[PDB]
Formats: sequence, structure tokens, C-alpha cells
Amino acid sequence: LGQVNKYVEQNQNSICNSLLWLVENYQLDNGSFKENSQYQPIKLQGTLPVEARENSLYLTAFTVIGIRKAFDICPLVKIDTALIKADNFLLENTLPAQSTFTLAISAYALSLGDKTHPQFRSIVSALKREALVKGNPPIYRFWKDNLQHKDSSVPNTGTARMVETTAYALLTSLNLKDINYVNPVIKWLSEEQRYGGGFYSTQDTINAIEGLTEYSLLVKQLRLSMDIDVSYKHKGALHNYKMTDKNFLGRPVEVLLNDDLIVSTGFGSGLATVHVTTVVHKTSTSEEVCSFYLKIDTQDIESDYKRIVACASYKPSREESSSGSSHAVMDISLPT
Repeated sequence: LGQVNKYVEQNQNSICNSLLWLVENYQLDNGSFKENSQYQPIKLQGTLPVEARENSLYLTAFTVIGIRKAFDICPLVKIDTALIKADNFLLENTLPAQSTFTLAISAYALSLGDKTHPQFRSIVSALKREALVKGNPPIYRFWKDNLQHKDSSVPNTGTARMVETTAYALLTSLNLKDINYVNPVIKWLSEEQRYGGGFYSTQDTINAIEGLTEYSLLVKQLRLSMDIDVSYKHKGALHNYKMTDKNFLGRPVEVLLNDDLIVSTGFGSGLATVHVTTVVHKTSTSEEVCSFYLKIDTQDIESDYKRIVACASYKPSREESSSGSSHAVMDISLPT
């Protein structure tokens, strides 16, 4: 809402109320926030305690975010004071760096106001220390969930949580106006997103998009004169297009022929995205990275009726804990 406002004035009164409902009754004596419901959005690297200990950091920075977007609708001093009480929680506590997803979000959150706090600057140098890179000079730059070890890999994978972090970081740096430090990063985002949104989950998607955009208005927008061409590696050329500020957006083309792809472009200038999403059907999952003990099957009952029974349990990674999983989905394609 605090964002949608600048284009569609919102029920200020309600925004006020809601803001008041967060802060009035869900802020502890230390400033951190706390969840009412049972819903756990994320699951974080930690031991039975350290876990929650992180989680609290999470919720805190998170809400500091919503609140600090909305606030200009409702600068009630009651809530400005909340901001402070809880920003202080981020500062006094984030720094013994417990994990990069913590770090990054914390960072953005703080970065929404008073980019001058010494402690904040510390948590920022403390983020940059975790930057993973590639190619020298840096061409690709992004963050992972490294806490302690740091295998500076790049696995073609690309995790939601990954884009989420590298995005909270992209944002921290855009609110810092660090424009240079940032290209290696939007070149790693831009290239990640699938055509349409932002691929992995939801949370990353929106922080990404916010990044990419706020950026695309932040830099000095370039004029489009690209001579995009696309051709199969051996089999002939397929379509190709000039690219101007009346062209781009162009039709998504079907790759028909079983043969490699070759997108080159002429001299010209501007910026352009080529993603090529591809789809197929394996016969098997043997290969895949199972993260859930799964089992299922068909029975009977009393009278006579057939019944499915499907189950799960969570395969928790090294750092994870016995807590179980986060908000999750079970999808059960039914026999034709």
C-alpha cells in the first residue's frame, strides 16, 4: 500500500489503523516484532534457539519495511517512535552476522531511513564482505546464504532465497546510490528472471522487480537502436528484429528446430533482454534433489469407496533444525 499510494490515494484512515495494529500490540520491549498467527513464511538456518533468534530479526526488519513504506501516509508519532524502538533492535542485534539472508533484509530495512548510523554502515560493509562475484573485472555479482563457509559457487540453480537476498542488497545499494557496485548485480538479476515475472517464489520476485525498476529509472535511460539477430547454430537463421522505442516488447517466437541458438547483435546501442525458457518431460525423478520424505497411495473403506492418502515429512538441510518446514504446498495430479 505505502507504494501503491503515490498513484492511488488510499483510505488514509485505514492505513493509520493498520499501522497502529502492528505496532500497538506486536512489538516487544526490545523493539523486535513477533508473529500473532502460526504462519511461518520462511525457515532459516539455525539451531532450535538460534533459529527463532534469527526469525525475530526477520520479522523485525520485514515489518520495518512495510511500515516504513506506509509511514508517509500516517506519520503518527506513536509509530514513528515504534520505528525507532525497533530499528534500534536491528542495530544492537543484527551485527554478529548470523546469516546472509538476515544481513541483507536487515540492511534494506535500516537503509529505508538514516543511512548515517555508524552501526548501519557497519552492517553494510558487513554485507559487501559477503558479495560473491565472477569474472574480473566483476561482471556477475550476487549473494547467497553463506553464513560461515562460503563455497563461492554459482550453480545454474539459482535459489529463490538467493534472489531475495541479492535483491535486498540491490535495494540497500540503490538507496545508497552506489550505482557502480550495482551493475554486476542487475546483470545477474536481469539474466535470472524468467520472461514474465521473477521465477522463484513470490517474495524474491517483488523485491527483484522493485530493484530492476527503481534502478531503470535511477540510471540515465539509454536510447534503443539495437539490431537484434537470432539464428540457429547450423540450421539457418530464424527471425530477427530492429529494436527501438516503438519496437521492443516484440512477439515471443517459437523455436522449432532441434538446434543450438545464436543471438548476436550489431553495433547500435540500448539495452535488451533475451531469455529463452525451455520445457520438456523427463520420465523420472530418480535424479532430482529430494527434500521431502514422500509417500502416497490408494485404499478402500466402508459400502465401498476408493481413497487416496498422501503424506510428507521435511528433509531439513545441514543447518536447518527439527522444527519442520515453512508455508508449503502439496500438489496431487489426479489420474486421468
